[PDB]
Amino acid sequence: AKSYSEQPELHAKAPYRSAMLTYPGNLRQALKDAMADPSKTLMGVAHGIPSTFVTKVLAATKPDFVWIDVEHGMFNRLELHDAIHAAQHHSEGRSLVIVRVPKHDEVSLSTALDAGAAGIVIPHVETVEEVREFVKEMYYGPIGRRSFSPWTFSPGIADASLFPNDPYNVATSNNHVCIIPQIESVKGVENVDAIAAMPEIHGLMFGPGDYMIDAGLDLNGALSGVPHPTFVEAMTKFSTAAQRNGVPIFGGALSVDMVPSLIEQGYRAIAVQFDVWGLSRLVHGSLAQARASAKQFAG
Amino acid sequence: AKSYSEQPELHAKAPYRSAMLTYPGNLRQALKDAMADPSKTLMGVAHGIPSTFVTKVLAATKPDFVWIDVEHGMFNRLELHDAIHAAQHHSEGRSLVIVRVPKHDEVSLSTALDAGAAGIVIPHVETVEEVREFVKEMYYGPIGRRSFSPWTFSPGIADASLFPNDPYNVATSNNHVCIIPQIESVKGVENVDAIAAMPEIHGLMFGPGDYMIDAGLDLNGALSGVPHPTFVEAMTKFSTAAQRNGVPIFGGALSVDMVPSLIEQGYRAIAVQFDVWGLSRLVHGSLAQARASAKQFAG
Amino acid sequence: AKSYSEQPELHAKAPYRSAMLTYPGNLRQALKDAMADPSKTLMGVAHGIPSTFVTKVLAATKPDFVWIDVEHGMFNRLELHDAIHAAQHHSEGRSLVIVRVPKHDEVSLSTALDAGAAGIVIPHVETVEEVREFVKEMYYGPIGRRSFSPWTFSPGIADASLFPNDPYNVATSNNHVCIIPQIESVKGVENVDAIAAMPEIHGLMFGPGDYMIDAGLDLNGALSGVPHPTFVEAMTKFSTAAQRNGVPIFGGALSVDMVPSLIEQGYRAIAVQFDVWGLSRLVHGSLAQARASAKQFAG
Amino acid sequence: AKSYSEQPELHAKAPYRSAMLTYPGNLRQALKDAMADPSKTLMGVAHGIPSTFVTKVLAATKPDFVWIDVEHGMFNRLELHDAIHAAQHHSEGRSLVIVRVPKHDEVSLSTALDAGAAGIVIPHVETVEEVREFVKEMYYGPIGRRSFSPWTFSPGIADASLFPNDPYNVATSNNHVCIIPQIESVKGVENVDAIAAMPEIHGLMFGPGDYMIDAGLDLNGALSGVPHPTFVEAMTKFSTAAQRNGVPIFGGALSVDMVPSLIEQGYRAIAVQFDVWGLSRLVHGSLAQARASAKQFAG
Amino acid sequence: AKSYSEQPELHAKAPYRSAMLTYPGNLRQALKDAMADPSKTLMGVAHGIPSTFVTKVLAATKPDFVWIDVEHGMFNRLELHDAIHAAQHHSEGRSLVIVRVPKHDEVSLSTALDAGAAGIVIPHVETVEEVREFVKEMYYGPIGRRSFSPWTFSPGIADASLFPNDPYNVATSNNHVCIIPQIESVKGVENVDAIAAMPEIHGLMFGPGDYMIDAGLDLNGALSGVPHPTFVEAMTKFSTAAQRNGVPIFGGALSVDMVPSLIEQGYRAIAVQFDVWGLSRLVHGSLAQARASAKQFAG
Amino acid sequence: AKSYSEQPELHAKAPYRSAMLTYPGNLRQALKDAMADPSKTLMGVAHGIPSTFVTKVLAATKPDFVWIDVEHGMFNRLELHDAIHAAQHHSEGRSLVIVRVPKHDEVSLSTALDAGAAGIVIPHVETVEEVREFVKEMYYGPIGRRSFSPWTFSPGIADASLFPNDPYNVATSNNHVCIIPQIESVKGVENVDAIAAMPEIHGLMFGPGDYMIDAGLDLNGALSGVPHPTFVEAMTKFSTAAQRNGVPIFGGALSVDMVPSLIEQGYRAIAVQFDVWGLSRLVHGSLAQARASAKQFAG
Ligand SMILES: [Mg+2]
Ligand SMILES: [Mg+2]
Ligand SMILES: [Mg+2]
Ligand SMILES: [Mg+2]
Ligand SMILES: [Mg+2]
Ligand SMILES: [Mg+2]
Repeated sequence: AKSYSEQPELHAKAPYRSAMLTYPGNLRQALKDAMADPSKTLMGVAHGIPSTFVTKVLAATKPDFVWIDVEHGMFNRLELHDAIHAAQHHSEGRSLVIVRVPKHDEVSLSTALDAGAAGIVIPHVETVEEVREFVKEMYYGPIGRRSFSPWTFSPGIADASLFPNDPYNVATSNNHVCIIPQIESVKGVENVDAIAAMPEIHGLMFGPGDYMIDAGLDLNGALSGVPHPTFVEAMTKFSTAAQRNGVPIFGGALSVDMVPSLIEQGYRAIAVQFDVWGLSRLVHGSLAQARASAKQFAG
Repeated sequence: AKSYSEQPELHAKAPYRSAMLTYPGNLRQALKDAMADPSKTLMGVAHGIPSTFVTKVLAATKPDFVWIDVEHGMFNRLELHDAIHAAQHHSEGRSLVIVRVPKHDEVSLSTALDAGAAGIVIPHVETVEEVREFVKEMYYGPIGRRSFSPWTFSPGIADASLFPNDPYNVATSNNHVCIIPQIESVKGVENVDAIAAMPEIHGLMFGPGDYMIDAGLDLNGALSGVPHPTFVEAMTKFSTAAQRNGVPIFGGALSVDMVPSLIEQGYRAIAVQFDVWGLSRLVHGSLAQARASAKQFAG
Repeated sequence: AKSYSEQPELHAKAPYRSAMLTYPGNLRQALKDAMADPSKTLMGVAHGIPSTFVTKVLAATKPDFVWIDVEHGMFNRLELHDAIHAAQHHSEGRSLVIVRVPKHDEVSLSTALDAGAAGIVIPHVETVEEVREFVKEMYYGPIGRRSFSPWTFSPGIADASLFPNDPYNVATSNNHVCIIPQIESVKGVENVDAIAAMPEIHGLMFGPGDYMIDAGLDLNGALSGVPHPTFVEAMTKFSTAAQRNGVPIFGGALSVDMVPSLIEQGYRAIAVQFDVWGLSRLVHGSLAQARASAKQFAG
Repeated sequence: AKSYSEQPELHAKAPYRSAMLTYPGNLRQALKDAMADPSKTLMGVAHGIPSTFVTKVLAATKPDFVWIDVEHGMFNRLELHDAIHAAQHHSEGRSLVIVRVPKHDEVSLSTALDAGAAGIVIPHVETVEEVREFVKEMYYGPIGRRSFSPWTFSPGIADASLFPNDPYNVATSNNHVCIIPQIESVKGVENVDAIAAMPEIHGLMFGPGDYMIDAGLDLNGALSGVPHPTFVEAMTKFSTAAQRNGVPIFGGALSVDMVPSLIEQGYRAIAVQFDVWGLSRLVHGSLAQARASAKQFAG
Repeated sequence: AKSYSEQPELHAKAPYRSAMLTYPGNLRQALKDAMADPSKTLMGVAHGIPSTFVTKVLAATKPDFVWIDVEHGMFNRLELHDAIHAAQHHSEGRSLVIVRVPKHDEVSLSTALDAGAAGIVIPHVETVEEVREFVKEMYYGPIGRRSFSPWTFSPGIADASLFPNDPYNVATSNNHVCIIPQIESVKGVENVDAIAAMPEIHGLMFGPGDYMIDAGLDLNGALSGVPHPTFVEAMTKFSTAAQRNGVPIFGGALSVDMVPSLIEQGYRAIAVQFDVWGLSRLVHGSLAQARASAKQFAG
Repeated sequence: AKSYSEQPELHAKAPYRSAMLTYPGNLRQALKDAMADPSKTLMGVAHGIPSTFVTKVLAATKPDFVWIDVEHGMFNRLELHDAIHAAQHHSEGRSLVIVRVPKHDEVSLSTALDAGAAGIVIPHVETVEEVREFVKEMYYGPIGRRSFSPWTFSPGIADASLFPNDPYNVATSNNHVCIIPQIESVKGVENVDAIAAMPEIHGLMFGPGDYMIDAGLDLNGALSGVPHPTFVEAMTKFSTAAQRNGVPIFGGALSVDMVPSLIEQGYRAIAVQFDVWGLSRLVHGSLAQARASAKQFAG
């Protein structure tokens, strides 16, 4: 009368999980659902601390996704695999996993996919050809030429799929996994109309920092506020291209109160906290407040 | 004209660091200084995530101390050693290290000391004898019988000390290192007057959670607020014992605005943030706010 | 019409899982249910390979339990914690975790419990006092004095329990966790009547190997088969003591066809495969058969 | 009269080991010997579990080779190095090491070679040019341009070689190491005659799974058994090409009783067990049998 | 009167350290200073043992630089990051870090730079184009297109720089970091005049071993001493090219007494000890001497 | 005509290795042989760097033993196990392993033994009772009550022994393993006659550093050389006790030229190099010499 199965209120709500949590959840559908109803915009967390223990703490807060950065995050291969597994298992399927991979590292990519990542963000995209190279490695034939791993499952033992006669989860992979090009250079912005129009993509992300450096704009240099006009134009071209092609934007929110504006701009997947900067600011701020409040005891 | 040495404003302020950051900073003096001037109460951070990368992020915020929990933190031996080194090196000596060790684990204790911990918190202390067993293992003769490690330094190469003719840093260790008993049981509270009076101790900490469980008090059970009277009496006996013997209290601040009251109560070392709970609450709260702000787009 | 939630046949059957998989499943009830209906005798796997990847492979086969050996298994602290989490999460709660700990290692014990182990096997038990020392460390007051860890959960975020007003999962821990003394010495057998009668225990295990060595019996020395009479008497005294006190026996099955006999003897938790020996024999046997079948091509 | 040296029956039979076990054994000769006498066909084990402890267990069963999969196995760099060392040292040279590397990862390749791998399997080979890129990186001049590592040996201390005046083991490497292209795509099969004819190769392997996906064939879709004709033709073209050029085939045996047929088909290196699937099936099968045998106790 | 700050003699002399030790020290200036005054030639140590503990021991000896070999050293990604941090922090900024990376591995390169490496050595350089590919990845725009990592610092908390209005340390990176092509092939030597003349480079290194193999010269084959004339000519062409273009040479000293000659030849960064070979020879030599001295006790 | 088996000069000389290198070599006999012929005094290396890669480098120099310090060396459990395996396997049985364990850590002890350590050094021994507690845990019945591990071998597959009908290697363990008390306190010296007379011990070691601290003697305080008389007396009492009871002394040689004198004093196992201090001094010395030789180029 009190077992877990008899207490529905305790059950996990994981609308997009696969039959097995070692496989990617359906980010493809999650994005389509957020486009249809923006109140369902995915709210997630950026994960750059190379610690599966941290992934577990993040997963327990039940974010819509955990965005793991392998381009700049110091994750070893096995640890990346374990972090992806931990995100999906410790959130019991509620947290989809998106991984930003190094632009030319095939091993990081296959590791992320084999472990269950539902989305791949490609940095520094400037051509449609660069994106198609990822399509080839990310999807099984007939879509691409992704290599099938034998170690991810066990025939007749651990091979469940949401799809019919899909013992190898090829359908799961080709139907759930998403590709998200990241535009973060002058050349990328100049060719964004073509990239945004690719039938193969499921999202678009901008890299303000790298863009500003490449554009020769003083990053964090708004004298009297107001971003540089060149940046404004770049973001306008980028966002309009995504919107016209029905592509949701992926991005981060410097402050959570920016969310409504981002949604109005077309963002449907927003990282609302970043583990490294978030923890740093939380601790630094608490220390500052504490010391300040102790000054009254001087003398 | 612009090297680091020529830019004093960039130099680290590490009032208590030892000659080498592989050795403990002077927590003994830091505590005495905070007692003399409570505006100098040490503000630190509790560290339970077993990741040296996290220690580095915490150390960069320059807390007065990093409190590493080995009683319940999943740190392996080498990783504990590396975390202690990282706390002191990445804060360039500004962050002293305090380690709460498992009550009967000699290896955790020697590892913490050999790596440079300046303070040891002993859990579940109930007798003066239990504390004296730690004195024996924590200090070199004539104070105790701590074993001298040969691998922590290199004779004539890396053996600097703040003390005269102290090539083995025996003086550094015996003069800088502190012992902090933690009172967290009914029997501990009943014998706190004796424990607080020990000439060997340098601080006292209370464990509210374990105490409440041991006392049969409903942890987190304040119907209309107001803590249980049995707990109030326990804290009064504990704090009065510490105060009368000139022993500073070590503790945590549930909310940073509690700091002034804690200082008034005799706390001179306060953990103002906890990595696990802090990160969890930060992310969970941001997610909640984000989703709430997206509801306006429903339909 | 095809999401996971809409495909009940794919849902995990985890009769004893807790509200959160970071907490122990109800082994206490599982054992009582197996005693009531022996067809429900728990069939599990012994895990001595210190690799969480292996734990994941074992968990995917959905054993009733994964028995992790820390007395002789080379698991580091963090890796033990991760293996316990992996067993429960990758089996989605179907696999309870039992850990045999080193007889005097408090850190191994607290690590196993804090990570979610539902059963603790104590090696070389010879006195009721030795068992009561484990009761003190394994259960929270009023039963024992186990220390409460703050890092295992997150207040108001990740603290679900199957029990009412149990935000700290103290009820979960004290109601789900089991103690299993292991009898494996001459003195242990001589005092088994007293050990078996302890109200605090939930199972009993025998250690044939250590017993035989201690008894001076030629381990693996059955000339014409037929175990030594001294061993037979020892097992009879052991099994009769367990049976008369209503204590289920925990043990291993050298060959799976021994299961019926073991159940008839009172075993209600049986390890039917061992990862190290199982993998070794599987590979060695396949190699032998392969080479033998190739001999026909000689010349 | 009883030391190891005085007990020849206990000595290791390692026909192809190098002077030092940190260097590759002579797989080149082992393959030639198996071609001359098929009863000597190499029987090995596939290793996909990223654990050196597992490598040690596998090595102790004395397989003719351990096939480590780095294309899909989650081995970190140092762990790959350690696994290769463990395979050769724990089998005392009896187990040669073959590594399937990611197709474009130079670091995985140099790590595998520097650690002592005697064979490299190249996945998804479709052109002779792709194979020649591996020849360049796998062999020292004059054969290729492989970079010489200084850290693998110690001049005048640990630099033994089976070859004369070969202090750097350049001869060992160029004479012992083998290249094995893996054909697993429609284009690969279409160009197999050319690949099989390369004077540089020492073996050929087929990838049925990837081939079937690429060919649009229902993997595991034999309605009434009988593989797809397109697959049969592909295997016939592949095997005939290998046979006509005197190239031994490398492959796996779904069941050990397939060995004779595989040898008749030209296989001279067969993986007769796979650690991940083998352990999974062993445990799952034992659990099933155990539970089934317990049903008689229901009620 | 005796704190660290009051004991200047104990302070670290780190002429080239950055504002934060997580950022590269100024190797660019160190090299220019050594060119101006060769008595300041950088004396460092080569590090091939994949252990951060070893890095710490090496850093404590205060070398002018620690040269980490990732081309052939078995460093995992996170461990490489930690070794670079340890070299700079445990030497308190006195030891600059130079990393030789695999020629085509972008992740090794970004990891080395993000962790604080001040110099990158590129192996097997044969064309100016190969070097310019590294310039693109090593420096931020306008010099290159290096991607900016968000996880290396914390805005407003840990972002100090020696340069004005340089919150992102872009100036630090572009002004401190050096590129050192390594010439170690016949084609490399044939094109050394062009490589040496590149305005983008800051040093040149020769690879005698790889060169000799590529040139078909008997490495370690000086019958009556005297290196092969082809090698002499190669080194002459190499050194003259470096000297005429004002490029300092980077190299190793087989024996420390070679230093004066190397400086006369234009070397300004010399690795005077190698951890693997150094430790090996030290131990092997001590063992030999010890056993030899014990022979007098025979009988 | 050139295989390894056909080149006896390349074969390993391992007089004391067991049938399997996962088991302890015969240190018991090695010590007896050194006592009979002191020219055979064991020359080994002390290993305090927690890196199995380092163990491999040390093992390749073929020391008579590798002395691993777990009392003060930061070895994790699995890493200790791997280091012990590496020492014996990479020296192909020539290097026996001695481990100094923490005085009260049962897990360190069982790990060291289960991995193959042939000798255990017990620190801070002061009573015969302390030594007998180790005898109980180190040897199987009838000698002690050491627990038998099932994971160290594989029945019928990997269970070879030098002894007859010893499938569990109980004879190997009880006949090869040695106990070495370490005397390093005033009380230890005062009771050395009794400790030295124990029939159970196989060696004796002194701890000069800890002794001097405990005795209140200025460690490294020989004004005009000449050790303190109290120390001289202590060493005389210690050495005479060992000699009269036929117990060989275990110790270290500050400089290799001390070996003859140590042998004359009764030492039969001498650590002639220490990895941490050895590497530190080698590098520091090379740096000093290099910089000194560069001074001539100043100006
Ligand atoms: Mg970017
Ligand atoms: Mg507590
Ligand atoms: Mg036992
Ligand atoms: Mg394939
Ligand atoms: Mg080279
Ligand atoms: Mg000592």
